[PDB]
Parts: sequence; C-alpha cells; structure tokens
Amino acid sequence: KPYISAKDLKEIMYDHLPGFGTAFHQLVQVICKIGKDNNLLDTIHAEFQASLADGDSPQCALIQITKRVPIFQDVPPPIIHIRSRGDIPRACQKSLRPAPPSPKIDRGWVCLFKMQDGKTLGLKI
Repeated sequence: KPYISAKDLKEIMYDHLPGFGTAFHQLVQVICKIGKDNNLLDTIHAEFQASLADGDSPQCALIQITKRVPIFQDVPPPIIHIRSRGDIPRACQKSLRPAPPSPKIDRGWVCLFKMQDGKTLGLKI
C-alpha cells in the first residue's frame, strides 16, 4: 500500500495549480489513475517533488513526470467517454485537437475524449 493515496496526490497536485479544469488538472487525473492502477503513486509523488526542487514550475513538473516516470511512455493516452463536447471543462476547450493515430502522453496528449455521437477529440498540451 502507497504512503500517498490517489485522492491525496491529486489534492497535493491541484494545490499547486492555477485555475480550475485546465488541461493540467486533467493531466493530474490521468497521472493519478495510471499511478493508482499500476501502484506507482509514491514514485510519481517523489518525481513531482524532485522536479519542484530542481526549480521547475508545477505545470512543468507534471510534464516531467510524463517524461521521467517510465510507465508514461509505455501506455496510450486514456480514452474518456463523455456525452457531448460541453461536458469538457471550459479551460480545456482551447486545448482540444483532432485526434492523431498515435498520440503519446509524453508528447502532450493528455487523453482522448470520445463523445456519445461517436466523435473524438484529443486534449493536447
């Protein structure tokens, strides 16, 4: 069992972020779910801290996690099912892009939004 829970890591990360419902907030969620599912929460937490200690901003640290914690190169961006495009947080809207064939988390593709109508948009940082 992890010293830090998915819920608590999310809160710690959220505490460091400006605004609400940004692409970074969504990235926090992707990171925590991947960490929780693969039992890497503590590793992820430490990497977050280490990046901040290097002098990186919190946004930059989240990006660093995707490049430095190996698992984020080895799994595809999560597919998140929603009903319509309005379900996506306002702050994320500006970051939606057509979904390429091979999006990579470590290149900024946070997740894929799959709508009810069958359409798909990627979230890109």
